[PDB]
Amino acid sequence: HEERMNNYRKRVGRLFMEQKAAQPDAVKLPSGLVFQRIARGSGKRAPAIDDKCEVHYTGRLRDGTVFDSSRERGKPTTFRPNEVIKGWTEALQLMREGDRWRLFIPYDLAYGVTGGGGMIPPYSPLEFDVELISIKDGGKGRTAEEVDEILRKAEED
Ligand SMILES: O=C(NCc1cccnc1)[C@H](Cc1ccc(F)cc1)NC(=O)[C@@H]1CCCCN1S(=O)(=O)Cc1ccc(F)cc1
Repeated sequence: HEERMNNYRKRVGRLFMEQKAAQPDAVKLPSGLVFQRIARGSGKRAPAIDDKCEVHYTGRLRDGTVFDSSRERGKPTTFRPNEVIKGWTEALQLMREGDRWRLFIPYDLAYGVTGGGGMIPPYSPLEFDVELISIKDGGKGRTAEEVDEILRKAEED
């Protein structure tokens, strides 16, 4: 039965997202995306919705299983914010070159009710660590001023 598995997946996944939101340096955005800043980069602009980004990353289920990783391919993968899941679209448009964040994405901002491919079941929250290596022809989105105001409103809740 997938319905019994989904009821379980819904409860423990909620607990997982509740745990990381309680971690000390974790930031919680109104959408539900929770992240932790690992490294602070020297970039000045964030990528726009259609900018190409050079990214090193690793994705984990909340039980520890890694389902994908760009380091075993060795070189960085190219993505656009308008090509990825919602949690990745929101995070990328707030990160500058050199930043390293750990993302905790609830299922409704990831692959949702259907799931993602083979190794990501329905109602699954996702854990990513993400490094933004560079942005093609420079970021054309948020400046450092726009980003800090979004974090300032977040920590104000
Ligand atoms: O799915 C995507 N866009 C379409 C879409 C669907 C639904 C909602 N919104 C958008 C993109 C682009 C992509 C498409 C097809 C691929 F084969 C690979 C990438 N992906 C991602 O957003 C995340 C983000 C981090 C990099 C890539 N992954 S990922 O690691 O989870 C992929 C993965 C999933 C399960 C695995 F077992 C292994 C790998």
